[PDB]
Amino acid sequence: GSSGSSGMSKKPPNRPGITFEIGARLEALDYLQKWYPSRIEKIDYEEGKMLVHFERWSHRYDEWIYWDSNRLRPLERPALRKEGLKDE
Repeated sequence: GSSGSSGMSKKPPNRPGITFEIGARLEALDYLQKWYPSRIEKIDYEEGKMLVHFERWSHRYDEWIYWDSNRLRPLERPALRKEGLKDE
């Protein structure tokens, strides 16, 4: 076996997709092992927990999820300055 999470685990390590930030849009793995969209309301670098909000749950349901839990995935990336978004 091999354990890491030593290189300043706190900060977001080399992750091609997910990015721990304020307002960032990503997905989180709920206790139901289900995948759903979410955002980062706040981030605690002193503790290591970030306030993430879930969309699924109709009623604005937010809960702090350790950014070092490794239970989040890189949600579909947006459109980079899409060419001529509209037509009209």
